[PDB]
Amino acid sequence: TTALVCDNGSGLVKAGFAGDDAPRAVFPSIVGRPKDSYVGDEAQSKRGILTLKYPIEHGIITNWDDMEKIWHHTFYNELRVAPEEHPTLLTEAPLNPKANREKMTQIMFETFNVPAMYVAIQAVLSLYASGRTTGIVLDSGDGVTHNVPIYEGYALPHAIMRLDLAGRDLTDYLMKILTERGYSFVTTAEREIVRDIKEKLCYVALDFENEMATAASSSSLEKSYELPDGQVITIGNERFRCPETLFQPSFIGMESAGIHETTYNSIMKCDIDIRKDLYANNVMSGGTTMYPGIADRMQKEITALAPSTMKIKIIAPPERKYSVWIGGSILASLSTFQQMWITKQEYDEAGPSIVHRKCF
Ligand SMILES: CO[C@H]1CC2=CC(=O)O[C@@H]([C@H](C)[C@@H](OC)C[C@H](OC)/C=C/[C@H](C)[C@@H](O)C[C@@H](OC)/C=C/[C@H](C)[C@@H]([C@@H](C)[C@@H](OC)[C@@H](C)CCC(=O)[C@H](C)[C@@H](C/C=C/N(C)C=O)OC)OC(=O)/C=C\C=C(/C)C1)[C@H]2O
Ligand SMILES: Nc1ncnc2c1ncn2[C@@H]1O[C@H](COP(=O)(O)OP(=O)(O)OP(=O)(O)O)[C@@H](O)[C@H]1O
Ligand SMILES: [Ca+2]
Repeated sequence: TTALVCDNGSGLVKAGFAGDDAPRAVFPSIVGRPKDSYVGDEAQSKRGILTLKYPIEHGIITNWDDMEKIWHHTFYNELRVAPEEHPTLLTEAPLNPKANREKMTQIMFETFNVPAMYVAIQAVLSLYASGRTTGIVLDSGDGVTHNVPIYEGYALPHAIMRLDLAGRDLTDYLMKILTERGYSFVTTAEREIVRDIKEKLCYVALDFENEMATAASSSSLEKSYELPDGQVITIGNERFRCPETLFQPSFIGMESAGIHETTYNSIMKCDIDIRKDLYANNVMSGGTTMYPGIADRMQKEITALAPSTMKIKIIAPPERKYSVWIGGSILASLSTFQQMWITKQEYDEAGPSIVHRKCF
């Protein structure tokens, strides 16, 4: 019997079968109501005649009716499976409230009647996917960024840092700065286009000032992009100004430390004895870490903050868009994990609070 893995994200659901290389189903975490309801790709394409709901907000489920619709769509329409036949591994954000883990458990067992389930922390799975049980994860998605230090397989909750800046903020900022250049990116269709520009042409500069000076004095950094209707626009310093916001959040008026500083702060919250293990095992996870140049830049920035004798390694796997999912796939497949599933029987006897005893 094959386990399902469903990685529930603020922007995207990644779902598939444990053992697969990658999630079979990747679709927007959106529910539309005027059929009675629409989810994902279809909700997006039909958004004109629907009210859209975004039930996951900076990694936390906030609307359980809509989330039930997402999970229904995932099982029946995207994966074409009967939930009753499949143990299901779900993911959650670091520091997810206890009440949310219970609700997730109750819905899986009482609504979808799964035979077994488990809830795992997204950052922890990404670390596993990298081949490690010790390290510090920077997980940056569409809605939230976290730093999660993890030691011998378990997150250190008191050292976790949450930053409410992620990909959707970068897309919006790119819309703003392109509009400042003389283009017009304002509509919801235009947000989709700009997200595509972002994903194809943005990168992190090693030295922001130097890159701005190159863009000011030359066209060497410029790239062209054909809009749907064939109009060609040119992007120059916007390519690296957009992700620079990760390192300098005040560009969008956020009074927060950037991702190098949160990483450093998270390490410094940990026991001195393991700090060197964390510095040597910085793993990047999530779509918003996909920028070319980001690991080199992180290496530079962390080096400047850390002691001069410190060994620093930033690991940025090519598959890091899906490393949370991959981690869940390989966990659910593990022989030593089969005892860790919550069974339907255990739920039927103990109730939703079983999740606190068994998950983790
Ligand atoms: C087995 O298939 C792998 C991929 C792969 C595919 C392929 O086609 O080709 C094959 C290829 C031919 C290989 O064949 C086997 C050869 C390749 O040669 C270089 C080998 C690759 C390795 C897989 C390395 O990439 C990494 C490996 O190296 C030393 C690392 C292994 C570690 C030990 C594991 C663990 C991190 C991982 O085990 C599967 C996790 C899930 C362990 C989790 C635990 O032990 C936790 C602590 C406990 C308790 C739970 C705690 N929780 C939930 C806390 O929150 O779980 C029971 O980490 C892993 O296992 C990490 C990644 C595995 C992946 C992506 C799967 C191969 O490379
Ligand atoms: N190639 C890329 N370059 C830059 N950004 C990218 C790239 N690919 C995807 N992204 C961005 O990554 C985000 C989706 O990432 P991911 O699936 O990890 O987030 P999520 O799980 O939905 O959200 P969160 O983890 O914040 O809850 C989107 O903002 C998307 O535009
Ligand atoms: Ca995520």
